[PDB]
Amino acid sequence: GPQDNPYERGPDPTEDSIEAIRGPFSVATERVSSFASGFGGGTIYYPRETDEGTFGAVAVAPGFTASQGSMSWYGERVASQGFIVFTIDTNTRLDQPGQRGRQLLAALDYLVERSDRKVRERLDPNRLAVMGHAMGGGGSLEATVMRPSLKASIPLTPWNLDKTWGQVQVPTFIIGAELDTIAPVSTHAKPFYESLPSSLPKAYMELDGATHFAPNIPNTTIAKYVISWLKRFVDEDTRYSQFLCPNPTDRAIEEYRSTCPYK
Ligand SMILES: CCOC(=O)CCC(=O)O
Ligand SMILES: [Zn+2]
Ligand SMILES: [Zn+2]
Ligand SMILES: [Zn+2]
Ligand SMILES: [Zn+2]
Repeated sequence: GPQDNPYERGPDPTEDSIEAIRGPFSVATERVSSFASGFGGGTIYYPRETDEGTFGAVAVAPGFTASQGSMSWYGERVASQGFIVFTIDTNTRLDQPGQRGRQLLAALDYLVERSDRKVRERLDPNRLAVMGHAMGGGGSLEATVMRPSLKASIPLTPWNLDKTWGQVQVPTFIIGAELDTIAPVSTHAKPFYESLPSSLPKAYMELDGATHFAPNIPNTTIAKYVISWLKRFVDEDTRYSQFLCPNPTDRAIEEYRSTCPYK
């Protein structure tokens, strides 16, 4: 309840509520032409309802390789659970994970500093997160080392040649795709997960039979645990602990690793 946590939003969850295509909040959008010079723009998704309090925010980065598939589906799916979601446009000029990390941070800076007042009136600037696909997932990792005050990080089929992440202090949930040949889990996702501190709240979820572009298509297994991770760490909402610990065992999941329980 709200008494023990002022950041709780929405009714008490179930497996069904985390799997829902839309949560309890209706969602509005705001296009942004540019959030920083050189970095391009994106789309902000925000809950319309203000009567439960302000919300944390997640910036969402795409990958590098050409694909008309996108990150847009995360926008309303996640925002409708009570979050501000800023999907960042593709940018072929940013060809390194560190650049995508800086892009993620610039997007968050914009949200906090000078986004439309409708968004800022709904925003808790102290509770921010990053998520990204592929090189953008590498960027999520990079962003957390650059900004350890972030509340959560979700690298989706992440790609990064830097394999060492022992300095990450932000709760990190890595999603891998079994059949990924672009960011293979054996040399990307798994070494990232294993290098994160043993005392970090962390998880690794691998999707059975999934290709590299699985995160670009609506996927309930991804969504339900992304939602649960953001709830648990951006909102400190322990009502969502039930879905994260003990480890998920959904049929769609190849393997799950975690540092449960999350104190
Ligand atoms: C979507 C795949 O593209 C990436 O973001 C990672 C792999 C690459 O940089 O070629
Ligand atoms: Zn409570
Ligand atoms: Zn490193
Ligand atoms: Zn499998
Ligand atoms: Zn369950």
